[PDB]
Amino acid sequence: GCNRLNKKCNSDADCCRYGERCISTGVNYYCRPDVGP
Repeated sequence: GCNRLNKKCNSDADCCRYGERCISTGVNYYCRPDVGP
């Protein structure tokens, strides 16, 4: 239950750490989906 995906994050802490995580989309870090469970 997390949906801050495709938003820019300063860190993992800006979004969920499970299901979401900050990956680099090139220039900036966005919260990208992780499979989670």
